[PDB]
Amino acid sequence: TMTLNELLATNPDGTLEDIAGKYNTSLFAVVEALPTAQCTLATGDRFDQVWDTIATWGEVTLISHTADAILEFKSELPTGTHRHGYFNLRGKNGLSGHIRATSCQHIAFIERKFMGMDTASVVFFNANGAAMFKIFLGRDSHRQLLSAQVDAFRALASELQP
Amino acid sequence: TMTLNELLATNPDGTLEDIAGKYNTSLFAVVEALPTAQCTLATGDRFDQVWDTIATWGEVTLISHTADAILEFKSELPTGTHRHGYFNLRGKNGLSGHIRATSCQHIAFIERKFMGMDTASVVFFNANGAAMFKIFLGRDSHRQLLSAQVDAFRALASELQ
Repeated sequence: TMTLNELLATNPDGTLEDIAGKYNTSLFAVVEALPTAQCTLATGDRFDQVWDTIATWGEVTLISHTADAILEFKSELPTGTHRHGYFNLRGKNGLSGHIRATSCQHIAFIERKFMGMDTASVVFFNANGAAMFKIFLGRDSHRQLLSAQVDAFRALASELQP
Repeated sequence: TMTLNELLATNPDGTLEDIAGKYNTSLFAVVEALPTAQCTLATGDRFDQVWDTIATWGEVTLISHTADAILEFKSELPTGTHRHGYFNLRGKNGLSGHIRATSCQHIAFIERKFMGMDTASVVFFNANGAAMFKIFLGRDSHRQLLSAQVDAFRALASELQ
């Protein structure tokens, strides 16, 4: 039987969600098993540092991904303030909301191919190992990932490492 | 102490999610106990009619609401196409995605208050009674429910039931 670790090393290009299902485990379990060349993990405790930074990267795509609905929204990440246990967003581009402070337990910076194209995402996980939401970098006129975002993304991932 | 039904009768103005939490049940169970004056129910098979009707109301707020986060996307609803087991949305105003419309078993039209402020929403439910997503009506310069949408809201609800 092919192990989760062996499967991920073959670099599958489908959704990690389907791999989690194939192995009857959480999305975090799958991400935690990715080759380190494709993934850098951080604790949920760095949430504010991470969010504030991405909020300076220009337009990104925030996605809510569940079995019943995948919702995607392209815009500059709004900044926010904490109050009553929630991180409240103040958006001016169509994206707003409230993120529960104690919910994020893990953060992952993933660089992998999807449908044959290079992708870079920051995934926020709750205690159950499910993705609360994901943030994907945008592309340029060459259909390549925005170089300025890739550099900031890798820089942030790096400083979150010991 | 109060039962779910007793509480709902006093017209609470917090989130229905908080109430589902207190009574450790599903959001749908809570909506089912709402007074008919505040809630109109429909089945999942009315999904297309509802989505296409709302997609002509102008800007609305599509919301993903879970125990960990409330994400709100303001825009006019994009056009949806059924294909590969999903209702796929086209890119517009920044909102896109894929919805498992068939998984929708119930649709609720709720008119209630949240923190002294009137709200009108359309909730789409899972078989498990969870909200797949919600749609809240838009508001004026100084935040009033668009009467144009409220009128169309109440009309679509009655038309369905």
